[PDB]
Amino acid sequence: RPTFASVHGTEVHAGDLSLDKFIDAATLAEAPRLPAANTQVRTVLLTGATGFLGRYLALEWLERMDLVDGKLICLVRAKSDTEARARLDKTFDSGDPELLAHYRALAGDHLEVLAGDKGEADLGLDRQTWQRLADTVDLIVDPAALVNHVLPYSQLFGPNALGTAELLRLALTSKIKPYSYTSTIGVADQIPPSAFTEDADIRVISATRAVDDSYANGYSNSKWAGEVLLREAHDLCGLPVAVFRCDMILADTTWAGQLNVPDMFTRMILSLAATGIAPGSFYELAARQRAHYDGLPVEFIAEAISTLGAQSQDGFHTYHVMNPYDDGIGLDEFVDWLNESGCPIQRIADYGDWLQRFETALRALPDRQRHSSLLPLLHNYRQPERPVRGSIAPTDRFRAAVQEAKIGPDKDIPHVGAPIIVKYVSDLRLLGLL
Ligand SMILES: NC(=O)c1ccc[n+]([C@@H]2O[C@H](COP(=O)([O-])OP(=O)(O)OC[C@H]3O[C@@H](n4cnc5c(N)ncnc54)[C@H](OP(=O)(O)O)[C@@H]3O)[C@@H](O)[C@H]2O)c1
Repeated sequence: RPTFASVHGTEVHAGDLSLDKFIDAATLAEAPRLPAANTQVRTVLLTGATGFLGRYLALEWLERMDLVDGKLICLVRAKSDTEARARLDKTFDSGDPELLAHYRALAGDHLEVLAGDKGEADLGLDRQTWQRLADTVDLIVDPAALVNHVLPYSQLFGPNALGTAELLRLALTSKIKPYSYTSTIGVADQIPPSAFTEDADIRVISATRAVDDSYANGYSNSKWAGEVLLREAHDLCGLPVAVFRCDMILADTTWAGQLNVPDMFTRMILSLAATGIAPGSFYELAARQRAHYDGLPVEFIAEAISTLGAQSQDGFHTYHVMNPYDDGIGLDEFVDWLNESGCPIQRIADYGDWLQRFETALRALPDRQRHSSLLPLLHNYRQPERPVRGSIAPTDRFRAAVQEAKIGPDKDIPHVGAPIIVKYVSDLRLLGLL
């Protein structure tokens, strides 16, 4: 198997990630001469459907396949196909009867679940099944990743970089398949701000990257590696690619009991509500300064990835799925909205004093809350954040495409509002965390 050592073995280079380190010579020689998959999509392969974004993508693609009597195939980690299907059923059994009925209605005719693993040869599938996917899949939608902001690139390489290369083997066999990929705004950690754009080739703007133990270094490197591999594949055979670099993915209001419990935003809301104390400001003071939180609700993101993804046109397109507005809606407003919805929060004016008292209050929480709180991430809040008026990244290509496709209720990128924050509270209560 390809490994971090065989490919990269303190700094890594985009040039390290040639497809010949992952895929056999014959597959690569043949890829330029293969036909494209049919542009009328009737079979979709979705990874990560048990994940937070992935389950919303599963709903999108079940709905889209219902219109054309098609099939959604979900790759799910499990010891058997039976267990895999049970895991995905359980994902949609969250205390919302309408969600469960909607999923069950669509899944009966349009869902296949396969046990497998992106990091394994042939995605962990037997040769007959793998060949069937190679022959039939019209689109790959790939949000699956090990999302962990502490592990090194050496440990995330398997699921996130090699995993991309394994899906590319499938995309480059029998017929060339469009590939929709989720990356992260975090790749910008090592890129000059003026060069970090939707138009750029990631190999040009991020040719060399450092490997170290800083926050999310490994994860952001691993997501960069996927983008680089996709660029290599596009050079070889022109496969359509859509890369969606996402900001923080927020919970959304349609379905009850659907939260990304381990993510840092959920941990923050739970921690504020449970301790009842917030800082005067989460941001550097001037007075409290105008600030913007760069997050988008998941139903919007799933719809945009689906509508604007690689099946929708030819070429290689990168989109910054970010919230660009200078709207003054930041973390301090979220505290105010928590307070206004019956989750009382007292402000401690001095940030340092707040942080010390907050740590003490977190340790006093009962186990279930404490384990899902900000306690393990407090190190990241040692200094207040510098406020930004909009996003750190440009969004012109994404915003134009969202407007042109008339996506969502705003026919535009949405703003965050109080109902999003209130949904965190009502879901945390439903899940027994408040
Ligand atoms: N959430 C965010 O704020 C955020 C921000 C920027 C980018 N993103 C990107 O958005 C995508 C989805 O994020 P998420 O928050 O939905 O993550 P998540 O909830 O942790 O879901 C991860 C999914 O990937 C699957 N997976 C992990 N390793 C795998 C492997 N070796 N083989 C097959 N499947 C594997 C997981 O399966 P199990 O259920 O078996 O673990 C799960 O279904 C990721 O690509 C992430 O980098 C997310």
